[PDB]
Amino acid sequence: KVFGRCELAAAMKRHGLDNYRGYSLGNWVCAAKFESNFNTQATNRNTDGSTDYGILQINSRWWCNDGRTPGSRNLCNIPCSALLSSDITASVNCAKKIVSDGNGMNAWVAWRNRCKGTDVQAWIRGCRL
Ligand SMILES: [Cl-]
Repeated sequence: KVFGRCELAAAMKRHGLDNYRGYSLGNWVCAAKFESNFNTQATNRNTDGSTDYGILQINSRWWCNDGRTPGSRNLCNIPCSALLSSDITASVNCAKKIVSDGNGMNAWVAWRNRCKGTDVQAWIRGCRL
């Protein structure tokens, strides 16, 4: 599924991401835009052999099991394919674990390079929330 901007904002708000660990809703929408272009089915292979999955590009090296990243962890206790669903619940639940782990949203390279320090509230402007 390819989400619209306000559609995704409202879905993330319902799942408890607004102000989660101090990150306003606009941060999460901005990260999803530049990680996946709002597409739940996005996948990208990394040079180390791991793969990033879903709307928030969650990495198989640490967070999910895809059966092809030897010596990796599965900290969210989920198959990586669950992160490609049109239902974002699994991606949101796993993202909450990631952002709590010490480095905050810096875990997402696109957020660090394209959202951090910008007017992120623009990503939710005009949406009925
Ligand atoms: Cl980047």
